[PDB]
Amino acid sequence: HHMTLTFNIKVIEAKDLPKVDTFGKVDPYVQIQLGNEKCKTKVIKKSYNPVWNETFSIPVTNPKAPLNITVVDYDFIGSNDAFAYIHFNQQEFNVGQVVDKWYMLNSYKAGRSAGQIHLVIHLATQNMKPF
Repeated sequence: HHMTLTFNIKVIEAKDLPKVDTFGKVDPYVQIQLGNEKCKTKVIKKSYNPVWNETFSIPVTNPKAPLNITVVDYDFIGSNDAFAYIHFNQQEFNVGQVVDKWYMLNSYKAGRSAGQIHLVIHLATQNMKPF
């Protein structure tokens, strides 16, 4: 009872993030959004080279929606502030093709490098073994 297509995504780590987003050292997590489906990694405390090494299975319930990956600064008092992103069209991936690569992140604050993120992405069917 898997979805017809599933994005299997490994969020491995991000390199050279901003160490401060406005004020304080960032406590980053990654949010993955595909339409109204959203899931997130754990928060890594005070790291600009956070390693999550977390694997997701995201069923494709909306074939129109982009795949959005956002890096967010967790704050336990106030608001969590987004500071880096990358967007993919579903058509950028082929079924059965594990894509393992480093992507340049886009910064929410222009004038600031956002670093890079290591993702493994595998669009698969039901009963195709992830990765």
